[PDB]
Amino acid sequence: TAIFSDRYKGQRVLGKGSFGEVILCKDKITGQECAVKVISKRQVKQKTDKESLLREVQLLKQLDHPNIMKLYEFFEDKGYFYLVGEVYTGGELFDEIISRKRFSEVDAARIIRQVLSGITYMHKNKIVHRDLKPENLLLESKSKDANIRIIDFGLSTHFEASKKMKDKIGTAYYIAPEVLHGTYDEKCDVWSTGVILYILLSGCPPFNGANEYDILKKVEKGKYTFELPQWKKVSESAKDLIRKMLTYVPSMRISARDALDHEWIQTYTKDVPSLDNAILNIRQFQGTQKLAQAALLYMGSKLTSQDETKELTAIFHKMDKNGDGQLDRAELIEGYKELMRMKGQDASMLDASAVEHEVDQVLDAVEYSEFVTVAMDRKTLLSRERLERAFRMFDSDNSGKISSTELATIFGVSDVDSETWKSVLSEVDKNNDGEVDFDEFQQMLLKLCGN
Ligand SMILES: CC(C)(C)n1nc(Sc2cccc(Cl)c2)c2c(N)ncnc21
Repeated sequence: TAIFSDRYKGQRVLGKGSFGEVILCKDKITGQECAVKVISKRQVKQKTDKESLLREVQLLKQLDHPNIMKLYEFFEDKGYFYLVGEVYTGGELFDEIISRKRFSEVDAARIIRQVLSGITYMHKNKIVHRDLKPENLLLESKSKDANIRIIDFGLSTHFEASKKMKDKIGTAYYIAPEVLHGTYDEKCDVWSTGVILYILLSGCPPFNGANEYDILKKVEKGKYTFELPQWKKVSESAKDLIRKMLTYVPSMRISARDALDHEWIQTYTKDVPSLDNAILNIRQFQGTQKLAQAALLYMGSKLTSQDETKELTAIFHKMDKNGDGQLDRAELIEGYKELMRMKGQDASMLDASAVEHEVDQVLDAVEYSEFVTVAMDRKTLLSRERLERAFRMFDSDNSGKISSTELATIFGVSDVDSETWKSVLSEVDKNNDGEVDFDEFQQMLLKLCGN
């Protein structure tokens, strides 16, 4: 048994992924930068025993492929699992596709050839992804010709999926029908890739709906069509591959290996017009998915900040002996560390030295009542500006407003009941204009999480 904090130190928060938060860490001797996924044992349950998890981790470390994330180390303590691996800076595949001006079948074929090359390799080693989606397709670096890296391969076998809607955004579109009923094998990853290929060439999911349960209903039935006008500009071989990848019965569905030898992958990687209607639809889709996620994370961060404000105020009130409302530096460190000992250690706060630094950063700006307000506003600082940034990206015409039809789509992806947000809208919008600005939209989210 080795300790994580003795080998690695936290540098900055990279983001939130499946089963936990991702941190940019650095080796205290060699100085090698690494991405670390911190899985909380309280929030995430184990689907397998300790000996099964250690055997797969050991295998996953020895595996190597240019389109699969490299895992380096694994650590464990009383309340956490630390998966240490290679860090990628190119960002998510779909976030890059919306920034580029043109996109065609040659670009889509080059993307899916890499995804299949990685999936084929991991299938030969008896490892299944299960939760493959665009969010799990990161680009290795900030370049035009950057390789794709599939992340979280094999973690679904050992960790239970979250039931919280903030952790289930954009999952129902790509999940295979057999995974919903229980009997599934490695062919579920081909379906998930088939769905991604369908969106790359049209910009609309094949199985869609006004809410999570409606999307799963269409997926379970397994029916889709190429009746949208944008499919006329796409080739017949691209559609044939999608037909074979989105076959309902997994035994009849094409394998990852045979999908590489398909005429479409062989012809478009070894005329081709730009798919302009597809890029505009991927841009709208990505913006809608990111605003829905930012809304749920904003509502979540606000709720945790209220709980932590009252808990941190109760800790400092007990420590205040004379009752003057003031405390020393060393006292404030003991109280802030006590919050992590009671309400679970923070992802950014890797050790006691990280807490001492965070307390000093609050004291530079900032009376313990004033210290709580600043310390807790810095926790939400990322989620508040991410919501505003996501609202500005969603509002592509820069009108400053979001229509009622757009709210229904946003709240639909966030799985907020139709009658609940329409009732909350009436509490702020009393003139019924059928549209809201950012402040009004933020006020709706605050009312939805008890404010
Ligand atoms: C985009 C996001 C912040 C979510 N992210 N996700 C990953 S997944 C990962 C990161 C660390 C450990 C394991 Cl098991 C998987 C990851 C990584 N490698 N490098 C940079 N960022 C990463």
